[PDB]
Amino acid sequence: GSMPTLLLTGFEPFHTHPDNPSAQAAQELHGLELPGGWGVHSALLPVEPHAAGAALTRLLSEQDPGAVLLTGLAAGRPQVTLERVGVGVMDFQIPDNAGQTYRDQPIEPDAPAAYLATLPLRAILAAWREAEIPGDISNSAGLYVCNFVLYHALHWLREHGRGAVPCGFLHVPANAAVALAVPADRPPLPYLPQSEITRAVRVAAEAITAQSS
Amino acid sequence: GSMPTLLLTGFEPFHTHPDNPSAQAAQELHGLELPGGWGVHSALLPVEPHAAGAALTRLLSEQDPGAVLLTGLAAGRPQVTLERVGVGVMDFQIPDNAGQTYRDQPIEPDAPAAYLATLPLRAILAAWREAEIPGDISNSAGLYVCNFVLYHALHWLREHGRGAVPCGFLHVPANAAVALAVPADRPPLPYLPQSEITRAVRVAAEAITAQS
Amino acid sequence: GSMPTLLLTGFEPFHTHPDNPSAQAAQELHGLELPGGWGVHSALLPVEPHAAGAALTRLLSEQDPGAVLLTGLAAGRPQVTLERVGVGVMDFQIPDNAGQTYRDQPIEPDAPAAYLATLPLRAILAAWREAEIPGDISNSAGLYVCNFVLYHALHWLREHGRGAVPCGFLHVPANAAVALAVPADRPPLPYLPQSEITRAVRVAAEAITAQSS
Amino acid sequence: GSMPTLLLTGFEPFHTHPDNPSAQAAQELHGLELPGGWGVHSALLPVEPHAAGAALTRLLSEQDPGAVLLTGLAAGRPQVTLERVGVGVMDFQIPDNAGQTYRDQPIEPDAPAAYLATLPLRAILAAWREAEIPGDISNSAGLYVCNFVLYHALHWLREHGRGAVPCGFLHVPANAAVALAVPADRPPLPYLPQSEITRAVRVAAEAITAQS
Ligand SMILES: O=C1CC[C@@H](C(=O)O)N1
Ligand SMILES: O=C1CC[C@@H](C(=O)O)N1
Ligand SMILES: O=C1CC[C@@H](C(=O)O)N1
Ligand SMILES: O=C1CC[C@@H](C(=O)O)N1
Ligand code: NA
Ligand code: NA
Ligand code: NA
Ligand code: NA
Repeated sequence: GSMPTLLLTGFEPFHTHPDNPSAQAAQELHGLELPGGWGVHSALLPVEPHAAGAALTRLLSEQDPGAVLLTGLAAGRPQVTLERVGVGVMDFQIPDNAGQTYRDQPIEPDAPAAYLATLPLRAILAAWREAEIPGDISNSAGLYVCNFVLYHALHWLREHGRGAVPCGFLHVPANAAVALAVPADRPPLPYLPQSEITRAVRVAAEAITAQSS
Repeated sequence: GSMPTLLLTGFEPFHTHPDNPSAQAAQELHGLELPGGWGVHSALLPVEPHAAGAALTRLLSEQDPGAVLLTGLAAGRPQVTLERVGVGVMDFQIPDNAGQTYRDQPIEPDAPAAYLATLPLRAILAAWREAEIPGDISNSAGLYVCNFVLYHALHWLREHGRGAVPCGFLHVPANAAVALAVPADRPPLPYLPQSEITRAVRVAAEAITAQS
Repeated sequence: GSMPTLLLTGFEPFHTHPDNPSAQAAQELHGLELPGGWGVHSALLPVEPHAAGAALTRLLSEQDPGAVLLTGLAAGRPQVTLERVGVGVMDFQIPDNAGQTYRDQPIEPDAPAAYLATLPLRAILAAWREAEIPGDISNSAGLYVCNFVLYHALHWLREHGRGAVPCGFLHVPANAAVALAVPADRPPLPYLPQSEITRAVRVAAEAITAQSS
Repeated sequence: GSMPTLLLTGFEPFHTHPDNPSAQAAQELHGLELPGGWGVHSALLPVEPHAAGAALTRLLSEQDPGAVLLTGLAAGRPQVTLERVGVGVMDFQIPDNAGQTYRDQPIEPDAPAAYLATLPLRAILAAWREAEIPGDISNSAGLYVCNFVLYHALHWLREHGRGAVPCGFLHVPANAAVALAVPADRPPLPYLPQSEITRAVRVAAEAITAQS
C-alpha cells in the first residue's frame, strides 16, 4: 500500500483480566507516522487460535506490511520482553476465550518445530535502554495464543516468499487495571502504568522501522 | 510553624542503586499545599542509622509535624506498600553507607519490642485504589535502616507525649533508574516510572491529612 | 514433670492443603529422648485462634515445659525459617478452619505490640548448617494463626513469670503432598520431602535443649 | 552393546555452585538394571559446549543407546522439569567453565531452529506423580550449555537416522550443597535433598524404558 506499513496487533481481555494492555497500546498507536514514510496499522485479535490465525492471515495478506509487531499480555513479568522463538505446539494451561484447551498439539503438520523471530532484537533493546525502559529477550512465549500467532505469522511469511519481513512478538506486563483485579488471596502482580507500556511499544516500533533502511 | 505540617522523608542511594525513588518523590513534593491548611515539609535521610536517627530527631523537634510519612526503596517489591510494624532490632543483610552491619542488635535497651504504625492504613489503601494504584500493607519493613527510622520516629513521638501524631512508613518499588542498573546475571526487578511512585506518595499524603 | 520437657506443636491441614508437614513432624517426634534428660511432648493445634489459644494455654500450664517449639506450614517458602517476632495483631488473608476472618484486630487489650522469640536463633541456624540444612530467620510470621500462637505463648509465659523459658516458631515448607495438590493454574511450590522437614525440626529441638545447659 | 542402553548424563559444577546434583544423580545410577534388559550407562559432561558436544557425540556413537536422558542443574526451579524443546542458539548470561560467552549464536548454520524432545513426556509426569514427586514440562531450557546438548543430541540422532531414539532433558533443582553456598545478600534457593533428586531421575529413566 504505497508507503511502508508496520502491522501492530494486540489481544482482547482474557481469563480473569478485565483489560489487556496490548489492546490499549495497539489502539493508541494506530495511524502513527514514523520516519521514512512508515505508518502503523493496528488490529486487535481474539484470544482463540483459530479466529486469531484467520484474522492475522487476512491482515498479512491485505496489508502486505513491511514489518510485523505482535503484542500481548504476560501477567507476572516485570518488564517488556521480546520473544526469540515461536514453537509449533499448542498447550494451554488455561482455556482460551472459547473455553477450549489443547494438549501437546502440533500447530501445522509437516512444518518446522519452531521459527526464530526476525525482528532486530538487539537494536530494540538498545532503543529501549536509551529511552530508560528496562527490558530483555524472552526465550519462551508460552504455548498459548501469543505463541500461536508468533509461529503462525512467521510460517505464513516464509511460505509466501516474505521471510525477509521482520516479524516478532512483544510481551508486556500487567497495567494498573490488570493488577487491581487480582484477588486478595493471590500474589500481587508487577505492573506498569499503561502510558509506560504504550511508550515501550512505540519505541520498539520506531527501532524496527529505522532498521529497515 | 503555625500551620499543620506533614513531614515527608526519603533516603539517599545505597548499595548498588544509583538512584533512590524515595529521594525523588520527597524532593518533588516538598512544599505541596494540601486541603485544610496542611503543607508538606520534605527531607532526605542518609542510609546509616546513627546519622539518620539524629537527623530525624531534629526534624521531629524543629518541624513539629502533625503527621509523619517516612518513605524508602524496597527493590524487588512490585507495588507500593505501607508498613504495619517497626521492630526494635537492627540486623543488616548488606552494609549501610558507612560500611557497617549490625547483627541482632536491639535499637534501644529497655524499649518496646515493636511499635505499630499509626497512619490510617485502610484509608490510604482506599485512596490508592480510587486513584488506580495497586498497593497493600506489609508486615515487615526489614531490619535495615527503613525499619530503624520507623521504630525511631514512633518511639520518639510516644516518649514526647505525641503518640497521637500519625506516623508510618511507605516502601516504594524500584524506578526505571534502579531497574536499569541491575547486572545481567541477576533477576530483573519489578519497577514503576518515577511519576507513578511520586503520585502514590502524594495520594498517601493527601489521605493522611484528610483523616487528621 | 520431673525431667525437662520440650513442648513441640504442629497444626492441622487448612485452606486447600490436604496435609500439614508441621503435623507430620510433631507426630513423628513425640516422645523423642534428647540428651540431658529432655523429652519431646507433641500436640496438634487447630487452625482457628480461639481454640488454638485455649489448647496451647492448657499445654503450657499442664506440661510446664522447659522450652517451647511451635511449628507450622509456610507454603511457598523454600527453606525452614525461625520467626524473630510475634505481632499482637490478627489479620487474615484467608479464612481459618471455622471460616472466620479478622481485620487489623489486636490480640490482647493493654499488652505489648509484639514479643521477640526467645529461642537461641543463631545456635539453631548453626546446627542446621552443620546438618547440611539451609535455613534462616524470618522477620514476619504473617498475621494468621501461626503468628497468633507465637504471640499467645510468649505473652502467657511472660505473664506467668516464665519469660526465661525459650519459646519460638519454626515455619516449614510444603512437603510433597502439599505441592502435589496445587492446581494446574497456579505456580508450583518449593517443597521438601517430609523426612527432610522432620529432620529440620529434630535438629532445632536438639539445639534448643543443648543450649538450656 | 547387545542389551538396550539408556544413556544418562549429568554436568560438572559451574559458576559459583560447588556441586552439581545432576552429576551426583548420574554417578549413583550408573549400571542400574531396568526391566526388559535395559541398563543405565552414565557419563559426566563439562560445562563448555565444544567439549560437551564432542563428548556427547562419542557417547551417542560408542554407547549406541536405545534412549537418552540428559540432566542438569536449574538453580532456582522448585521441582524437576522435562524440557520440551531445544533451541538452535547459544546465548550465555554467565560464562561457561572456559570463561566463554556466546551472543545470539546459531549452533549450526543451515540447521533447524529447534528440535522437540522425543521422550514420552506425559508418561514421565504420570510416573513422577505416582511416586509422589511434583514435576512439570518446561518450554525453555535456557540457551546455555544444557540447551546446547539437548539440541546437539536431537540433531545428531536425526542426522544419523536415529530420530526414533527417545531423547530429552531433565532439569533438577539445587540440592542442599548448592543451596548452602548461596551468599547472604542473595535470595534463598528452592532445593531438594540429593536423594529426592536421584529418585526423580531414576523414576524418569524407568518410565522411558518401560515405554520403549
Ligand atoms: O494477551 C495475551 C493473549 C494470550 C496471552 C498469551 O501470552 O498467550 N496473553
Ligand atoms: O531507601 C532505602 C534505604 C534503606 C532501605 C531499607 O528498606 O531499609 N531502603
Ligand atoms: O500450619 C499453618 C497453620 C496456619 C498457617 C500460618 O502460617 O499461619 N500455617
Ligand atoms: O547443570 C548445568 C550445566 C549448565 C546449566 C544449564 O542449565 O545450562 N546447568
Ligand atoms: Na504546625
Ligand atoms: Na541475619
Ligand atoms: Na544396545
Ligand atoms: Na542476552
